[PDB]
Amino acid sequence: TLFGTASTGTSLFSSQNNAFAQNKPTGFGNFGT
Amino acid sequence: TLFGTASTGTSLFSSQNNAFAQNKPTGFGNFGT
Amino acid sequence: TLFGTASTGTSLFSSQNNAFAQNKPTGFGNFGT
Amino acid sequence: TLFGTASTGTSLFSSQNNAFAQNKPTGFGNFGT
Amino acid sequence: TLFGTASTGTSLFSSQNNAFAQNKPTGFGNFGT
Amino acid sequence: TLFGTASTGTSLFSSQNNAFAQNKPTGFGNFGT
Amino acid sequence: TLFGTASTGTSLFSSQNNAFAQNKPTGFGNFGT
Amino acid sequence: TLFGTASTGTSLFSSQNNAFAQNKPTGFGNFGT
Amino acid sequence: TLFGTASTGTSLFSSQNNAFAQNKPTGFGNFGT
Amino acid sequence: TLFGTASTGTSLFSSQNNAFAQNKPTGFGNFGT
Amino acid sequence: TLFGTASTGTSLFSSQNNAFAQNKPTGFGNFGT
Repeated sequence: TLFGTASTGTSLFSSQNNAFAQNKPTGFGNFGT
Repeated sequence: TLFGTASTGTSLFSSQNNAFAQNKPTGFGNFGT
Repeated sequence: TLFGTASTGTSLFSSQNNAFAQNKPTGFGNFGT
Repeated sequence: TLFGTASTGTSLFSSQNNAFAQNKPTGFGNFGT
Repeated sequence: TLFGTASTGTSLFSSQNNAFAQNKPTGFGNFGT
Repeated sequence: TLFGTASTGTSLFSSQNNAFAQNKPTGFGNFGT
Repeated sequence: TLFGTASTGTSLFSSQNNAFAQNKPTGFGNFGT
Repeated sequence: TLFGTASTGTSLFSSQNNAFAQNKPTGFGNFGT
Repeated sequence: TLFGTASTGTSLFSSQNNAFAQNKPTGFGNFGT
Repeated sequence: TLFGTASTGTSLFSSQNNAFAQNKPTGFGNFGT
Repeated sequence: TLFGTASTGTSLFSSQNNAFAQNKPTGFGNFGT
């Protein structure tokens, strides 16, 4: 009754977001001007 | 009764978002101007 | 009663989003102006 | 009673979205202006 | 009744955000001008 | 006795190469394996 | 007796190469494996 | 007897190479594995 | 008898290389594994 | 008998290399593993 | 008989290398493992 094990490797500029219960997770937003 | 193990490798500029219960996950949004 | 193991390799600029229960997952959105 | 193992390789600019129960998954949306 | 163990490796400029109950987690926001 | 002003707009994955005297300019070459 | 002003705008992943005298300019080469 | 002014704007992951006399300028080369 | 003024703006992950006399300038080379 | 003034602005992770006489200038090389 | 004035602004993680006579200048090399 669980997620499990989620990994990443050798990744430049990288964001993971881990939860049991996420509401609206996001990838980056706003780079540059 | 679970997700399992989800991995990535050697990926530039990479975002994964892992949950048991996601609502509206997203990839990047807003780069540039 | 599970997903299994979903991986990626050697992928530039890459987002995966993993869940047991996704609602409206998305790929990138908004690059450029 | 499961998905199985779905992988990708050597793919530029690539998004996979993995779930047991997806509602409305999407590929990219909004690049350019 | 848990998440599990989610790790990352050898990742430049990287933010993970881990919770049992996230509301609106985010990746970076605002780089540049 | 000149080229003039050559511009591009809102173009994904784009290379222009500008010169007074080009010899063998090229577009991309080698993507994938 | 000149090139002029060559600009680009809002272009993802973009390389221009500007010279008075180019020999063999190139666009990208080698992405992936 | 000159190039002129060559600019770029709001471009993700971008390389320009400017010279009076270029020999073999290049765009990216080798991303991924 | 000159290049002129070559500028860039609001560009993520960007390399320009400027000279009066370039031999073999290059864009990135080797990201990932 | 000169280059001129070459500038950049608001650029994340950026390398310019300026000379009167360059031999083999380079952009990044080796990120990741 | 000179380069001129080459500047940069508001650039995260940035290396310029300036000379009258460069041999093999380089951008970063070796980040990660």
